[PDB]
Amino acid sequence: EDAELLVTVRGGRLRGIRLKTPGGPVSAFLGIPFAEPPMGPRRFLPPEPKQPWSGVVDATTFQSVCYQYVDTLYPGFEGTEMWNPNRELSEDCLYLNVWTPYPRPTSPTPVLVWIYGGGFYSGASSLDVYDGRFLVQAERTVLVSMNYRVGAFGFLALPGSREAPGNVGLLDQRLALQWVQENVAAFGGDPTSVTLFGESAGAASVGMHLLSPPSRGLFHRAVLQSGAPNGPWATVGMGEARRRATQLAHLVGCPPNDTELVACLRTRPAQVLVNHEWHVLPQESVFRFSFVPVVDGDFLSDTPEALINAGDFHGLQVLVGVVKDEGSYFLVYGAPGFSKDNESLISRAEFLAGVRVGVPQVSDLAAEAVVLHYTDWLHPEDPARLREALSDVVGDHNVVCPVAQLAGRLAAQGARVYAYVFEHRASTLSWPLWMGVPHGYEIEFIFGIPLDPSRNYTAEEKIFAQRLMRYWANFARTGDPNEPRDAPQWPPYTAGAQQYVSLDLRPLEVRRGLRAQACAFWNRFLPKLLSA
Amino acid sequence: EDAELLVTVRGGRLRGIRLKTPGGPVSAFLGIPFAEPPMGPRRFLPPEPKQPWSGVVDATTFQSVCYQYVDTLYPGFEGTEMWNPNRELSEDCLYLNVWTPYPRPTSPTPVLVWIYGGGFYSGASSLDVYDGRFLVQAERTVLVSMNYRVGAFGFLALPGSREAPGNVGLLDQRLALQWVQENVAAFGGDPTSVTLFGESAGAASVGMHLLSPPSRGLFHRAVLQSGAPNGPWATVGMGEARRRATQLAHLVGCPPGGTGGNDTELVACLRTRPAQVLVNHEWHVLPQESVFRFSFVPVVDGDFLSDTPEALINAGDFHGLQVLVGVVKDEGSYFLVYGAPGFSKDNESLISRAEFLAGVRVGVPQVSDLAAEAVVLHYTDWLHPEDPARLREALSDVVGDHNVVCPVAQLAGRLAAQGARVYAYVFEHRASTLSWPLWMGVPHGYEIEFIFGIPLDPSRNYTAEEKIFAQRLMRYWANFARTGDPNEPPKAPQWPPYTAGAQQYVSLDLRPLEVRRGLRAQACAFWNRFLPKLLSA
Ligand SMILES: *[C@@H]1O[C@H](CO[C@@H]2O[C@@H](C)[C@@H](O)[C@@H](O)[C@@H]2O)[C@@H](O[C@@H]2O[C@H](CO)[C@@H](O)[C@H](O)[C@H]2NC(C)=O)[C@H](O)[C@H]1NC(C)=O
Ligand SMILES: *[C@@H]1O[C@H](CO[C@@H]2O[C@@H](C)[C@@H](O)[C@@H](O)[C@@H]2O)[C@@H](O[C@@H]2O[C@H](CO)[C@@H](O)[C@H](O)[C@H]2NC(C)=O)[C@H](O)[C@H]1NC(C)=O
Ligand SMILES: Cc1cccc2c3c(ccc12)C1=C(C(=O)C3=O)[C@@H](C)CO1
Ligand SMILES: Cc1cccc2c3c(ccc12)C1=C(C(=O)C3=O)[C@@H](C)CO1
Ligand SMILES: *[C@@H]1O[C@H](CO)[C@@H](O)[C@H](O)[C@H]1NC(C)=O
Repeated sequence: EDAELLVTVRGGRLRGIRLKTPGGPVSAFLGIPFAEPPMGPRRFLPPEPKQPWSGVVDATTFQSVCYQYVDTLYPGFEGTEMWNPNRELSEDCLYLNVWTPYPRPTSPTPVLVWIYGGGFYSGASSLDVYDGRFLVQAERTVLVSMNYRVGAFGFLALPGSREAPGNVGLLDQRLALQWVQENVAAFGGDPTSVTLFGESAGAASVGMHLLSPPSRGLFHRAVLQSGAPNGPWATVGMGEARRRATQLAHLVGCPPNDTELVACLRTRPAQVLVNHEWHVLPQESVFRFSFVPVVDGDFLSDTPEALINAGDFHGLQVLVGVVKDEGSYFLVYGAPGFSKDNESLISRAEFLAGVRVGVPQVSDLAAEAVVLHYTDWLHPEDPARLREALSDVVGDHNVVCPVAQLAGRLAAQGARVYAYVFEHRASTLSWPLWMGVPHGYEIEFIFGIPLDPSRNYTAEEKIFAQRLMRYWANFARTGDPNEPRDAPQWPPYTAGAQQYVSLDLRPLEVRRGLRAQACAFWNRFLPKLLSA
Repeated sequence: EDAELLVTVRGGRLRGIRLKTPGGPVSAFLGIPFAEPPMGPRRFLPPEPKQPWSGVVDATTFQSVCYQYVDTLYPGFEGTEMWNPNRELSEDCLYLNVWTPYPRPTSPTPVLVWIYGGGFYSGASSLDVYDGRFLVQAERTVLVSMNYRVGAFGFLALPGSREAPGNVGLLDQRLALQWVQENVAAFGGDPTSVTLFGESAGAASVGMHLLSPPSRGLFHRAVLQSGAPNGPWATVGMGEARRRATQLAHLVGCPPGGTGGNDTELVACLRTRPAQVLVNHEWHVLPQESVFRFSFVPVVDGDFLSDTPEALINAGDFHGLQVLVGVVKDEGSYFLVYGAPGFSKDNESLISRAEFLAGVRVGVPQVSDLAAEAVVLHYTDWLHPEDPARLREALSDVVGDHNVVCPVAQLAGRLAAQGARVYAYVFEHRASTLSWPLWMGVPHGYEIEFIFGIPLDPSRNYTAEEKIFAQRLMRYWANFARTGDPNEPPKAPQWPPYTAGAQQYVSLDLRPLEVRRGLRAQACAFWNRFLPKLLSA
């Protein structure tokens, strides 16, 4: 028996597993229960803390994926399958994982806490691309990741109701953060040095914890990769959340009053709610998800935009960034003329129809403004430019401009902010060349996946992954990603100078402006238009 | 008596003068009466044709400048005084001018008819910069210019009234064009080949004649320099014109103890005021402090213009028409010193962000806060939002694009798509003699002297290159007048037609023609396609 793999936490005893990496071993505790199973009468309810157990929990393998939609766009294709559930689905899914150096650290080690993305409707901490073994070995941090409920199970809301208050997936995440406060020291982690990091909806989640006082006391620093709590897809108002929940109930034959509606929903098999969840959206769109965090005054006391404007962010350091081509991946899910299997050289008519798919639920006047700004009026009908332009529309509106607005406001209100654009397209990418560096494709580099010999990355890619892991861990340790002067240095982003760095195989290059002209449109003008 | 200097026109006999030009002699008939003097009871009324006379009228010097405002921004300064009246002011001003080769052409010669600009409130055919002698000598065309009423006298309108129906200054121009049809042959001119040209409000006027069927039959080609009839300053609606006329009447005491009332009585009272008294108040009836807005301009009242120029252009079939159109490099700069905060010809006008924002409201007057925010969005560099030189240039672009470039671009694109052959230019040479500061670039009005061949005047101190440049331009303009195509009937760089898709235009400067694409296409998409939709909602 190996004592390094036996840990006692508040609820009881656990047995972990020793993992190999090319750099040496790591200890892992996978599938640690942190809540009571949120099922039966507990579906839609806030998570309850896991009650203490006798005996030893086997923490040697990932637990179930929270019940969710499974993508079917391209069955068996690596680029989509890599995001799909890779363990069995269950509502019994509130488990978390801890990776630590081997042997266990005996002094307090900085903690990275990963929150997966997936539009709040999908994702799992067990995905291969989130394997924490390389970051932990290389950079000697403790890494924690949790599953949280998604889709209707995590975000269905009848606002005001006790039976389905909404935001329970964010409470699962908060409960995991509390568990980290109470137990991470037993693994060698320092609960006073916790850095949250997340991508996409995971990044939106990180932002929401920043903006919610009861979460804010549970961590110290934040990293938001390709996502922000102020993204137009990341929250829904109370009225529309009620509308969607009510429609879902109808679609699944409920009722046979909030209490009655929820009671009926609780009788339905999980897969039945999943089968209808896309259909409660108000229109056909890309980058919109039915069940997302609701602004109801509780978890979020106001919209993230308002909270961001009102906040004093002295004492916060935050690392934020985007990939080179944020919009491209979403276009194959509904923009007319798009496919991963051709060049997607669309026509002007397709472009104009695509603007309403990618900028859903705005007035005709707003759409015309989008078309004005994203048309090259010297080449209004050129298909390659139209393809790139619609990618820009979707990527700017949903990711780049919300991230830029968060970055500028936080910096202006006291935070120290570092910004990047990730510009390396992986040698192993399975999506077509036209998509460039798509959403999600920096993650495997941050997690050091190229170091895995069984995969096919180049030697240059391994060095690049090592560089990125070092920036991320430097940031978690000190609030500053920089290595000692040599360089160039990564300067802080500020509302005026707007400096960020390119992350690519080449050394850091400093640039100015996160699509400043386009983001002035989305961040400054378009809301005034929508308001009048 | 010299037979070359004697001509009989329908009204009677004329005597003209022989003018010397650096290239040789020209015949000039200056100050030919073409209407009855529009004064006393004829003030505000359409022009009446000139009654025939016995004996010989001496057409031997320019007649009076139509009564108008006189600029006082920079007293004595060449750059402003060159546009000010250079003959006595009078309401008795409806005379035109004919220049013809000496000896008179023996076969019918193409005619150019010049219409001056000046915002419909100013201008005169007598200004030195419109001297027709060089063009006639160099290119052997006949040149005609006319005075037309301006300000209140030409454009005060009480729509529906017979006593001040509006647009009478446009009717003055039209009567002159009819005179050309009836009489130009007596001077050796070909009435079947008349090309109108004009700059600024004169260019807007040309376009209004294009769009008004009774004028359209009086000429065959058109040139629009730095102006268009669809310009936002160029026309006013019936209600706003009535409001302006009524407020002007009120400011000078008409009617006594009241506002508005019976139109006959209102106008009768206005007709008793001294001309200068109307002039002293004409700027005060505008709805706000602005630049590039003028109180009394053509009114869209269903008569001269049956619909807005914008709509007439969109609806028109322009097959059979050739047009030449263009802009100078810095259309906006000249207007800024007339009211944009922080601007002066006497410093660098390096304005602050706050002055830029205030200037946007002065330069894009009478739009919603939302429309103004859209302008600020499109004209701010969000990487350099407070940089004074960029702000100075951006406000110049705002004013020039909104008032001149984008209206010309829209007219050019619509006419081309609807049948016309169109040629477009940007004029990019700053005159060696220009007296405005360097920051203003090539300002509004500063191509005219080259088109008229003014650098060929010895008493002026233009360079030899500039004389050669002037000769080139006169050649393009007269080629266009003769053939509907400015290109030379070889190994010379060719000027391609402008079309809605390719949007090709040429750069006019000392260097040879360079072909470029797009008349500020991104900016003009904003002004022409989007901003109107915004204003409607
Ligand atoms: C590029 O492909 C899209 C998507 O099409 C699918 O994938 C192709 C590789 C091929 O297998 C097609 O038959 C598939 O339909 C094409 O857009 C579609 O066009 C078809 C008609 O040809 C229409 O029935 C679908 O509804 C369209 N789908 C969408 C999402 O618009 C597009 O035409 C292709 N571009 C080309 C060929 O230039
Ligand atoms: C640039 O000049 C403008 C215009 O001012 C006039 O011209 C100057 C050259 C000088 O002769 C001034 O005395 C003239 O008033 C300046 O704008 C003005 O500022 C004064 C007070 O400083 C104010 O009373 C006027 O209203 C302003 N005029 C405007 C706003 O049109 C401007 O400040 C000058 N820029 C400098 C000096 O950097
Ligand atoms: C089934 C369905 C309907 C409408 C939109 C969908 C979408 C996805 C998957 C299934 C969808 C989908 C994305 C979308 O933007 C999207 O709109 C990406 C987040 C990848 O999976
Ligand atoms: C007296 C007065 C008030 C308001 C605006 C005026 C303006 C000019 C002259 C006098 C003005 C004036 C121009 C304007 O744009 C302008 O707004 C240019 C056309 C040159 O003369
Ligand atoms: C206006 O007053 C004059 C003054 O006599 C009169 O002749 C005219 O008919 C009046 N018109 C109207 C419409 O009242």
